[PDB]
Amino acid sequence: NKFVEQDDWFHDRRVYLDALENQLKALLKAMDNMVAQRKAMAEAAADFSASLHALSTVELSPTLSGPLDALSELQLAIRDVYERQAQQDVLTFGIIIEEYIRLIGSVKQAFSQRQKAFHSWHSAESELMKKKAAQDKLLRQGKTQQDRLNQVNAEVIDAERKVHQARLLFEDMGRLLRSELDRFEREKVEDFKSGVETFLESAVEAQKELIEKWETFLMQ
Repeated sequence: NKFVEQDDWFHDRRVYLDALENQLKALLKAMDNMVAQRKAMAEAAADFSASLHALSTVELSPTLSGPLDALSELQLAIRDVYERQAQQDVLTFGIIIEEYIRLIGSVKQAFSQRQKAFHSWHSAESELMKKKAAQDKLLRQGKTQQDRLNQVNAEVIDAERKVHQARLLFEDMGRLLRSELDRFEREKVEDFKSGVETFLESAVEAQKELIEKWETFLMQ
């Protein structure tokens, strides 16, 4: 591996899942309305049914009334599909969206853990560099106390270990992070796929039912 590449993967993940979290919040809001409308598309269709019935009282003629009731009932099936659909599509997406935020949301805590570590590392690197420059400065003074040169040496050497170790941890945190990303995405498909299946089944019956309703009331 290479140190640049590990940071390149860091900045990428952090930006991407910031875009995604804020995105997920917008799709969630979209859901909240969708439940609310499906609730009241249904009321929309209660009125609709009511008018058909309200018009079968003021006509009665034999070959118009028969279809007219069938149509009220048809409408009540559509009314019903609207109610159904809040728990099909709306509920299914709304639950997985919230869930993806939890998973991004956990990877924000994981980041913060590293991020304090990075912030410490830069202090450790600018301290090391200052010290390394102080030794150089003494050399071209022309006169050095060798005591202080050795006191600087000891702090230079301790900071060299601190940097070497800290950089090592960044790589393996990053390798973990790759595995983490790679796991995370795989889960997000499995999440969506099950959710989709749950939908697929329910949706096929709910519509099968509309078609059956249609046949009954087509044949009048």
